[PDB]
Amino acid sequence: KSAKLVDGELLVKASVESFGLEDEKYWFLVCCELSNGKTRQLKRYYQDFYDLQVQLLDAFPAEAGKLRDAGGQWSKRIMPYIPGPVPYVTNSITKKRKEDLNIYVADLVNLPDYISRSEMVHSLFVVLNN
Repeated sequence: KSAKLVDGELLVKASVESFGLEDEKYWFLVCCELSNGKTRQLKRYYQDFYDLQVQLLDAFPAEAGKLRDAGGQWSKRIMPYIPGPVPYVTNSITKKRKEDLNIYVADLVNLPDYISRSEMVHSLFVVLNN
């Protein structure tokens, strides 16, 4: 099964700003722009993003290169993949991590399908009981 589309506030752009130091722990700043000029900022963990991708692979199997279209319709079966977890992320690695996040999230909004406004991805650009 896949996520249900929300007929409310859909996003048009998704990109990650940067990361900061929080009580020793590492946090990331996720930003996004709407068609109405709306913007939200929420902090999360690296695991949150990983869990989102795992659900996307199953949610949209076609985009992950699993099934073949009917024949007449032609769409690129592209899906966001994780560069793999790291035991001891270095300074250089930390920089690339924050950058990849901006590309991974931005890719969702730049999808040829309705995945951009997907409920799974949209849940990332929102304040959870904050």
